[PDB]
Amino acid sequence: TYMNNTEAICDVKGFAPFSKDNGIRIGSRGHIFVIREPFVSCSPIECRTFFLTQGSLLNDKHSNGTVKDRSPFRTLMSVKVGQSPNVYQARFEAVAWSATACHDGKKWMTVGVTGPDSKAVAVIHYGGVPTDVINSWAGDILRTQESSCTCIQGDCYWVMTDGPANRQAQYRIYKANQGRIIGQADISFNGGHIEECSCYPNDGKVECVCRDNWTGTNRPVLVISPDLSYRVGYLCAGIPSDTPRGEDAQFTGSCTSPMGNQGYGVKGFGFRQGTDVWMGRTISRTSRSGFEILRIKNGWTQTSKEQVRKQVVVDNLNWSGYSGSFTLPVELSGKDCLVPCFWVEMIRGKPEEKTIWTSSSSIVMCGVDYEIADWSWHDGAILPFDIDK
Amino acid sequence: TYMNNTEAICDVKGFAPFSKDNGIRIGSRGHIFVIREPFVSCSPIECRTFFLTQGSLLNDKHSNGTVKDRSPFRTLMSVKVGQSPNVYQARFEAVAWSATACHDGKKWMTVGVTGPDSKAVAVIHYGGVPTDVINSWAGDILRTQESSCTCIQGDCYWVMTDGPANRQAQYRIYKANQGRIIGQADISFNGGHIEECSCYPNDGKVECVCRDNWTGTNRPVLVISPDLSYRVGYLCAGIPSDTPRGEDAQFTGSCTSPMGNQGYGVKGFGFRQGTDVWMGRTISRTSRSGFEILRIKNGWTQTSKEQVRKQVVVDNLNWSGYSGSFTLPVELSGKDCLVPCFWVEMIRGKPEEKTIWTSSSSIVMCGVDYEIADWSWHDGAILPFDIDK
Amino acid sequence: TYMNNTEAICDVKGFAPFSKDNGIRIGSRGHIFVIREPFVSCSPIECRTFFLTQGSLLNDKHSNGTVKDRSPFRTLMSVKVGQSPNVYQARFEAVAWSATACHDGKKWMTVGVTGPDSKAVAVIHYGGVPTDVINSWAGDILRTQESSCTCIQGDCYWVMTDGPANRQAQYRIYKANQGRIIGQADISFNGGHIEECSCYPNDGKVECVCRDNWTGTNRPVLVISPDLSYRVGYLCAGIPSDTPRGEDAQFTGSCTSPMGNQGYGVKGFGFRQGTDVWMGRTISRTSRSGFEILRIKNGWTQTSKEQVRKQVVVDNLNWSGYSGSFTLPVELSGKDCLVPCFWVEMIRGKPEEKTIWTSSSSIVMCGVDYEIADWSWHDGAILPFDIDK
Amino acid sequence: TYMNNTEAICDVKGFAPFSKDNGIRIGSRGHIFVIREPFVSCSPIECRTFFLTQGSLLNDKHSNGTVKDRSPFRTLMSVKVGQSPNVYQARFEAVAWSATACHDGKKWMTVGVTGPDSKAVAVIHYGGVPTDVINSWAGDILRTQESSCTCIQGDCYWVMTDGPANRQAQYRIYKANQGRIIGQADISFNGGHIEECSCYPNDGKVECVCRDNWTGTNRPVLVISPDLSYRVGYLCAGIPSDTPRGEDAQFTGSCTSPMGNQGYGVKGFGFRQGTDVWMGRTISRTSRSGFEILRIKNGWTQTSKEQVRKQVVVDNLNWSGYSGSFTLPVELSGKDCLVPCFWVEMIRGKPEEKTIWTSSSSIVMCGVDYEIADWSWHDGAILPFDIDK
Ligand SMILES: CCC(CC)O[C@@H]1CC(C(=O)O)=C[C@H](n2cc([C@H](O)CC)nn2)[C@H]1NC(C)=O
Ligand SMILES: CCC(CC)O[C@@H]1CC(C(=O)O)=C[C@H](n2cc([C@H](O)CC)nn2)[C@H]1NC(C)=O
Ligand SMILES: CCC(CC)O[C@@H]1CC(C(=O)O)=C[C@H](n2cc([C@H](O)CC)nn2)[C@H]1NC(C)=O
Ligand SMILES: CCC(CC)O[C@@H]1CC(C(=O)O)=C[C@H](n2cc([C@H](O)CC)nn2)[C@H]1NC(C)=O
Ligand SMILES: [Ca+2]
Ligand SMILES: [Ca+2]
Ligand SMILES: [Ca+2]
Ligand SMILES: [Ca+2]
Repeated sequence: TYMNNTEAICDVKGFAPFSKDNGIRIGSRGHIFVIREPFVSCSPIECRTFFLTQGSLLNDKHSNGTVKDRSPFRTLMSVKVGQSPNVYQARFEAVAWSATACHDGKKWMTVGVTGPDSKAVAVIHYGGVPTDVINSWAGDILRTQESSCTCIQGDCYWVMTDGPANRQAQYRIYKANQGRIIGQADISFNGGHIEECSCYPNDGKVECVCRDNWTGTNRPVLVISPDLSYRVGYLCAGIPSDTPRGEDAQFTGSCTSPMGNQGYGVKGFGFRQGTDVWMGRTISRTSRSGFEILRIKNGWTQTSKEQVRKQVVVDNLNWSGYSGSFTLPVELSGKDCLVPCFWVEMIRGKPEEKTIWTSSSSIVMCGVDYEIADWSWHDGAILPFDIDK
Repeated sequence: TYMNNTEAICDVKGFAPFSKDNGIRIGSRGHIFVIREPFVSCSPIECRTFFLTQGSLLNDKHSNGTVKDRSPFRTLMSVKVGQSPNVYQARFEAVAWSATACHDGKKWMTVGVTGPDSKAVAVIHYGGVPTDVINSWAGDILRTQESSCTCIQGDCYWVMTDGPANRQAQYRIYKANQGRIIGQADISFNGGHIEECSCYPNDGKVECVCRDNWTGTNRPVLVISPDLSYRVGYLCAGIPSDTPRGEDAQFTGSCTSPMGNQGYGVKGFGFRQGTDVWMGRTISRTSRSGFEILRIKNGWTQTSKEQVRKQVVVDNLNWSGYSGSFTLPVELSGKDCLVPCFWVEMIRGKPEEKTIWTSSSSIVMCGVDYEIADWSWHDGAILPFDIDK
Repeated sequence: TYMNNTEAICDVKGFAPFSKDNGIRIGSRGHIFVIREPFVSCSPIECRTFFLTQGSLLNDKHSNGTVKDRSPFRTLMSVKVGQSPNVYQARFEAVAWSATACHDGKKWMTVGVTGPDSKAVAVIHYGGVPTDVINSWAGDILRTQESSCTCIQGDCYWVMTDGPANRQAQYRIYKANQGRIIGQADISFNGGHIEECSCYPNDGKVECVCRDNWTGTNRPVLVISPDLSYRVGYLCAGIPSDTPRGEDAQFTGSCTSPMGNQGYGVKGFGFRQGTDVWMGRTISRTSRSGFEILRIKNGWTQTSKEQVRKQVVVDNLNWSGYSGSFTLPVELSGKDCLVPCFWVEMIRGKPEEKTIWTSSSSIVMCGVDYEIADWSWHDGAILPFDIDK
Repeated sequence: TYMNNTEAICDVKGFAPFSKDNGIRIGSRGHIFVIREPFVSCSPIECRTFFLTQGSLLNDKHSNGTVKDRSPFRTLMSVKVGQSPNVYQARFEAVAWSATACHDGKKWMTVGVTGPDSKAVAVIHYGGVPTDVINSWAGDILRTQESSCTCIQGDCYWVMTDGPANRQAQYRIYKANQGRIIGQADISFNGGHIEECSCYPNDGKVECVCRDNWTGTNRPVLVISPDLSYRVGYLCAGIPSDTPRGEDAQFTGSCTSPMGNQGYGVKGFGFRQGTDVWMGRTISRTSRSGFEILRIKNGWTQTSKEQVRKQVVVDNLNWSGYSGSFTLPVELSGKDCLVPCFWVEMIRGKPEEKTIWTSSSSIVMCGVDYEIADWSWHDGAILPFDIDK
């Protein structure tokens, strides 16, 4: 049975801890994949952490990170939410140096991108077998969300980028059913830049908060309808939620245009709350350290800088990184609405630390009806490791 | 289908060995969590050992126990009864430095407490997702049973303490259905102290035997009804079952009041037998070594010191620790009554031994209709470990 | 649904390799229990290897075999046929230094014996929980088969010995349903000795071939009916199948009496074939090395020494050990009859080899309708191991 | 329910990456079998990688490859497609130094060959138990496909060779149902040689592309009907697809006869496409390095050398090896036709590299309706390993 997922995103006053995998502490002696870009998506039965592996294990010579990013060994694999990315509980998903995955209520669909940069291929798995393919349409690093894709009433949606990472590129919305592409759309967005979207369903449409790696310190936003007609632009709020970014005082919002005039970015997320928004970000304006989440009144729809709530989850003494959005299927939460959840990736090692390797653990949070006290569920690993000698 | 659990606790003349995990012997070379406070609860299909992890493994540098107690890395996880707490068979449960868990017949409900001491949060998982929340109501280490909670006819009950650990604090009884709090109650108990309850169902009500960490060497007892009206007091028997405690000869029982005038405590348990009680305790009056279980005639209801039976399970040359209560669901035992079982935690390392680490293995016992000979199913590990060099 | 198991044992001309676990080769680097006395029994879905563990792993200091035989850490655990006895695929069964296990068609029943020698207890698990108990009735090492027990039409049978191991002792047949003892019987056998029976169903009765550790180099045999009325005696064949034993030429058979006048023994097995028998034995008359299986015409019923077939499975340059019987449930083989199978334990280390440890791997064979060539599927491990330095 | 598998093989313009196990990179620190000849076959639910183990692990002294090829320790085991051949996720299949396996829609059937070279036995497992047997009929290394066997409408087919490996031998086609041989056929092929077939269903018949290890650099081909009447010969195409082989320019095809006049070979595969063929091969004419797949128009039926497509999957700087064919069951792909897939084995170590050991990882590809860019999903392991010191 197909998951409806037409309900509205729940309105929430705070986020409770869902899980924490401690992969890297565990990785010190146990057998754990050196991973990167983990993310969470849910079936109507269990939620899973998906990730990308080098094929190498923590504390092993193959974790030498001279092994490139988009390498032929890179794969998408998965475990259950909370478990470390260990070999012995890992499920194979796809060959991928970039991925999205989501469940429609019947089976898991995953999309893994691999191949050469100039001519990459994106393979669609449905129920654990390839069912379809997308080739690079612009010849420049075909790539996708690295967070959950979105399924409504049996059709699954996601967003991909083919083009340069630091200037204008091209963007597309795909629609598959049972792992067959059944629709696509080009996205007009001259001046604007879209990378690594974080998406979720909301009122029978797909809402995304993405990454502008060209010029904007605000996050681009798009809203997709089942007919693949779309609206696109930026998160209106007069507060920047990208890294690097400038200061809140020296920032003017926009619903239409990049602002901030800064190059680089990071994957991040946001949830519509009526006309409010929960926007997450790192605490540092420049580095991937700390993580917090602000609620701005009328933020989804105006250049508001009115903060109604602020909750810290990783303190600014500790390393953060990527973060993304997903919902709890109604079939799991029991609510009549879609419970908004997010995960925060905590990167340890290169570039900031003196190890030959890089990986990340994770923490997962879900919307609750109460305020949650600030804390820091940070990574915990004690660097460097034996391998680093 | 909801588990009835309205039947009476079975009357039993002794306890048979259920399981023994040997986690720490196994941990010498294999990949085993450094754990603390394991406990057992049963679904209508299988019984599980739940525990709290540091995220670290035995014989690994991260088992350095300078890592605090209520740490952000602490999690509740679980395996099947008898299996060691190994990474590769472990199931993630919750973020927690204090936990309760129980099954209602349809799904597992778990409750994990985490956050800062002054403002802690307790997340309720149902079927593996957070479904609800309790915030600290007294701002002083919100915390709970560390043993099985109790489910009757679809609603699950448990007991939490917010307050100081060495004087008067506050105590509450919670009632959830499908992971939603649907009732709560404050517990009047001036002079009395309640920590870390061990509970089980009995005649359609919840009976607990808990820990007084303030002044009493007897165990506080409470009996909860589905309407959250309760009775509270102490185990009547004129014999003290806490550690530290005094001697049996120099002790006068009470059904209402702490006695013994000693500060510290330990988690322990007891089963009503009509008006008799099976009370467990450590063999040493002062240290967590050895473990035995006495049956006192009319002990639940009078200041009796009449010992009908005594059974040793861990000898006084070996380390014990915490212990708690659970029942076999009728659906597993086949009996028309609720078979009483308990687990005994065996702590190795700090404080009593020269290691940088602390963990525990476990042994599980269940009520039988016969007398069982005394023996010592003690831990077995040969300390210290490689890491300790 | 209960397994019928009333059909006759199949008549077979040879045995095909079922499985080989290679536990000890694997154990060299992987995480494998140091085990002893593995055996096989089948559900109507899969067959499993059960074993006894020290709780220790190969190549670990806890495999130091100064750790006694009937120790408090000893447990019965299980994996699927063919898999090594590894921690991460192991299922907990029972606390035991002696065990039997069998499946009735609905659930697994296991029986584990533990406790002190003078007053041992045997716990019956049904569907993974204790359901009943047998205490030592003669106060002298209560103990059992170490091979599959036998289930016919919903009731399961097995055989236990309480007494001395080198003279006259006592013997009993137990009958349980859904893990409740529902019948028992004492076995008159003055002069005769019964240890460690190997049993299987055959024409709606239970047939066993056991170990005489008192005086007989032939194997005692018993045949049990559902009403627990029995017949008992020895395997008639004029050929000795125990170790140590004498030579075939200097041996006179008996259907009633021990013969051979030699003390020690070993667990072994035999299958009735109409009036013929497949008897297994080690190749050496004195040591547990090599393993072969002879078919003697009219061997079950006369002092025949007529060998119709001989098949070698472990060559006499390699270590053998215990061996036992089990059948394939009709629901798995598809035959209209009960396919006879056996397993051979291959012991490595103490006493014959210079290691601080002892364990065993295994090979499993099943009756086929053809002759199978002789070969040697021996253990394979290269001794000693790192730990032995 | 039986899998139909009567549909035609899909016509495909290219192959997408299915999986990549990275076993050997992973094997550097984790617990991974030293394997050889992995292959893939699919149930109507999941696809699996089957392999042969020494019983030894990577980086362990038992991976010393002086341990012979057809050894008594050799076993067939299996994991899910994409997962490494790790101990802890491995399922036992059979005792085998040569194997085939396939699923009929109800259960897995496997065939493992073991025993002595002069008198080998092939055991048939159905649903995880032996159900039947084939003894060596020519007394010279009875052996089989090392790739998926083929099931149509409930009966499973495969091909075996008994004889010498470098001259004329004997060849047979077997037909089992539910693990019982129900038909067999001798194959007249004087002058021609058949080893290690790669097979798949196609239009309700079984098509194989095999290995001529006697004289032919082209691949022998056979087509089997459910009545075990067959046609046999060679892949017509005027292009050689074996290793070693000569050059394309100096080669004349044949539909009937070996050509190339070279001794040795390698396992490889081919798919009929109407009258076209997708033939795979190594890139080197002499060594097992690189892997590519050519589509030759009218190749199945004429001496065509017309290349319509060429796709590289392992570049000629990297080690390849064996390769074989399998299909996706309709129940998984959703197509109305049989999706052709293949796997390529990548051998590391002896003979070409300075290690004491030999194993292989793998990559899996499936027919898609598009052209896929060339890339190299090569092994990745960094040789030699710790053990090699
Ligand atoms: C290529 C466009 C950008 C996305 C804004 O590159 C990402 C920049 C980035 C970051 O830290 O912001 C990380 C992404 N990435 C992917 C990978 C490998 O595919 C898996 C570790 N490595 N780094 C990069 N993605 C890819 C497909 O290489
Ligand atoms: C805080 C009140 C008391 C309970 C009587 O503290 C326990 C005292 C205790 C004991 O040995 O009696 C142990 C409990 N504990 C929990 C923890 C961590 O949360 C998991 C290892 N460490 N110690 C302690 N509980 C918490 C929430 O820290
Ligand atoms: C006690 C009677 C005999 C059985 C003929 O002892 C067995 C003698 C024996 C042998 O090698 O023939 C082995 C059995 N055994 C059991 C055990 C432990 O319980 C598990 C390793 N060790 N050895 C022994 N059984 C027990 C309950 O200790
Ligand atoms: C015996 C006929 C040939 C097949 C063309 O031998 C294969 C030659 C070969 C190759 O590299 O082409 C490898 C096959 N093989 C099997 C094995 C062991 O059975 C498992 C590693 N080793 N090598 C060999 N097969 C067997 C049954 O030994
Ligand atoms: Ca940016
Ligand atoms: Ca106290
Ligand atoms: Ca004897
Ligand atoms: Ca050739």
